[PDB]
Amino acid sequence: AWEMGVSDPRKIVFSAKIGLALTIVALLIFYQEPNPDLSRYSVWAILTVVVVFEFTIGATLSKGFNRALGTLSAGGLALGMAELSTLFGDWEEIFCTLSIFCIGFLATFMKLYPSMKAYEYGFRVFLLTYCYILISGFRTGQFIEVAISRFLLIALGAGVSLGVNMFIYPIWAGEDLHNLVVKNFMNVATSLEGCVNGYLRCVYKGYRSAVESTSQEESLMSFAIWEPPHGPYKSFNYPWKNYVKLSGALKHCAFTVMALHGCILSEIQAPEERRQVFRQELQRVGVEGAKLLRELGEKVKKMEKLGPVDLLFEVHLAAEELQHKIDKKSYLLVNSECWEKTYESASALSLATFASLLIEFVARLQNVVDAFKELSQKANFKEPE
Amino acid sequence: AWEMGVSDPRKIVFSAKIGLALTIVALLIFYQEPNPDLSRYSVWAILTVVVVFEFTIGATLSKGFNRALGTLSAGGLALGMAELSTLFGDWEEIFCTLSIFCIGFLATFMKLYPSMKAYEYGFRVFLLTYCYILISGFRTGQFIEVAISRFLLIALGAGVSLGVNMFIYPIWAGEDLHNLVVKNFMNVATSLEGCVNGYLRCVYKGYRSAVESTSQEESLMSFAIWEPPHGPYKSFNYPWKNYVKLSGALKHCAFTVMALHGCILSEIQAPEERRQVFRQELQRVGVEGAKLLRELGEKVKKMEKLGPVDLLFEVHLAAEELQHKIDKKSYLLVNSECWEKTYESASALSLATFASLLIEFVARLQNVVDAFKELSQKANFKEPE
Ligand SMILES: CCCCCCCCCCCCCCCCCC(=O)OC[C@H](COP(=O)(O)O)OC(=O)CCCCCCCCCCCCCCCCC
Ligand SMILES: CCCCCCCCCCCCCCCCCC(=O)OC[C@H](COP(=O)(O)O)OC(=O)CCCCCCCCCCCCCCCCC
Repeated sequence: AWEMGVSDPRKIVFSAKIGLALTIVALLIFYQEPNPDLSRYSVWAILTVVVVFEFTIGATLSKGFNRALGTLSAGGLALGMAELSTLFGDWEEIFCTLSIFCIGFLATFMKLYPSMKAYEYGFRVFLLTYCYILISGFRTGQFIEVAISRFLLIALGAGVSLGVNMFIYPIWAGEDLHNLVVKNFMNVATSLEGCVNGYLRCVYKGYRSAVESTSQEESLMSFAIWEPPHGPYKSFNYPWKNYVKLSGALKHCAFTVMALHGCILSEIQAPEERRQVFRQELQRVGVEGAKLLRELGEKVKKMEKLGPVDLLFEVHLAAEELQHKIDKKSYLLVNSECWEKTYESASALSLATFASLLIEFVARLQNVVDAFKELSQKANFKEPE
Repeated sequence: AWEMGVSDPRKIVFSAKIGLALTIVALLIFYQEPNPDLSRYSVWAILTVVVVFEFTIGATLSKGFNRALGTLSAGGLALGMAELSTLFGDWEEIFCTLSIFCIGFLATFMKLYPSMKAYEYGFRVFLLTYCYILISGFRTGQFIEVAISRFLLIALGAGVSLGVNMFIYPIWAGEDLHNLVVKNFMNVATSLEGCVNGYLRCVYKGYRSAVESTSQEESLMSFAIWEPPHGPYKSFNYPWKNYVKLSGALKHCAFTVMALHGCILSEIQAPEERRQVFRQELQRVGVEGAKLLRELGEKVKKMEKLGPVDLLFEVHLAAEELQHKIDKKSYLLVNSECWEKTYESASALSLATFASLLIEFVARLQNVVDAFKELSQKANFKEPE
């Protein structure tokens, strides 16, 4: 509660913005000139604020659009069917009650398609609008006055919501993706260092977050394409997809780290005294990889191009040194006596897996640099100082 | 569309059941004795069917419970505050418009807690009920008639929804979890066989589904605890958690399978001519593991206890034979000349990783059998024939 508000102050301004919009609409409802029709249909404006106010501007824009589509299509269809119902003079209510079944069936069958799982809020508004207009106009045969009035109030509630959301400390969806990429770049480095230290001792959250947030990075990219130019990102078409490409290149590397963490939990493990022979090349490889990942993160955050010096030189030097050390001492990995128990053979052969995995991680590091260069070229990044 | 309906007929009965419930409520609204108050508040019953009809009975019960709690708490609070408002005779509307701000702030701050992410439908109904009751009773000063009437029509809509859902081909939430476990047991076997065949050639969906559905298996377990006894699962407290325990034991193996798939995508690979020397042992291990996983799946599906014969004898024997074959030919994994290029050394050392991973998979297979025995003991499984 209070501890969470003090930890993050971005969650105490959104609630007060919603309270302010609600108080404004309420003041306009209480302090208005009395009239017969408004009196009974005036609560339709304070209930739209509670249904259209979202955390970011892009979603607010993207979802309000779908809801409006659902509403206008349902209203037009309902009005057309209500007009057509007259022809069957003898059985008006039979046809009207036979149209609800066919529309509920079609609207429930079209929302179970696997590609429409994220759009159920647009099918619910369609069913609600269709039913309400048919069941609310049967008495007094008024179908063009029960919609034109009840739509202006919804428009006014959505206008107040959008104005308050957009002009009082806006929160943007491209600034949560630019930040998420930088956070993942540091989590992967922390996980790698923790894994190498845990293995050499006499790690989970980082790679789990960097391997499981692809959907967050696709929703934020589907919300950031609706927002107008602002701040440092001033261009009509911003290359938002290159951030997803860089994130995918980093997750491909993070799989190796997940496998190195799995190696620590394996039932079959190697004698520590044998691990302490290669104790000096794994920590150097880890330190160099973590430093490289943190330098890439820092460059991405400050939006600067890569300088001339090749950042992969020291890591490749440390990996070649690892390879040489493994080559000199390969007599500890196998047993030449049997050349032509099994638990001790597997325990011995378990160290080579860890070394080969570290080596593969290094061999993969290059794709992330290539993706970063592509991103820094598509978007005009500042020249390094 | 039609192809999906023909593929799965369970989605064509749910739609017709929602059409039947909607048509029943519509007929009961069209054909009733006219009265002043009902005429304007009678559409409140056809709109509850569209908001309370869910795929399973369990969820239907859980979500309706949480929605009723939100509605009743919001209504009681609104009525109490409306009563208290009188004291401030001079400024009634000021106090009423100043309570909306506070309630909106608290209801928006309590829904942003990380533990309440799955309950936003219960906070939206609370805010809507409070606002509607406060703003719809200011005129005429009627606060005990705007709720008692508008609640019996919601009770009638929910009663019709529950009767039609529960008595016309019900869909239960424990029969989708019992089926999901059996499907995962076969996907893991298919993935293992595909990976072992792909490596020796001159795999993804299975383990991805078996490693990413923990949330589906926890929501289905949070919906199955509300359902009454029925069919084969007849007991007051069914051991639904032992299915999740078995699923976790299988996912622990599926991690190793993911690592064996990762080995195929590695940049550094071994000459095929060297792999061909060990093909037979790897294929025997794969065949035996897949047969064991399919026998466990088949036993789980038919609810039968494990027989006397030990299922792991063959796999352990194929693994000891693998170990012996690796021991006889370890001179192909390293290079004794350098005892005291790096790409060829790494390519050579990459085969031992694959062999050690297969061995670890086998070493882990035991925990799944232990979990299965525990599950078959907690629930009364039939004696094997
Ligand atoms: C008993 C045990 C079971 C418990 C059951 C729990 C029940 C929980 C459910 C609670 C109530 C369920 C619904 C009740 C029936 C619905 C009718 C009702 O509540 O009356 C309210 C309301 C009152 O109508 P009146 O009293 O007849 O005047 O009727 C409505 O349904 C209209 C509400 C409209 C406000 C919704 C916001 C509009 C959305 C449009 C979005 C379009 C996009 C925005 C614009 C885009 C840019 C242009
Ligand atoms: C102490 C005792 C305590 C008693 C506790 C019970 C208290 C009394 C219970 C009643 C109080 C509950 C009040 C609110 C209940 C929550 C439900 C709610 O408020 O709303 C639900 C709901 C709105 O919120 P939603 O559920 O989120 O969608 O109501 C609706 O169905 C409205 C949906 C909007 C569409 C309706 C059709 C209007 C279309 C008009 C515009 C059409 C334009 C067409 C253009 C044609 C030309 C092209």
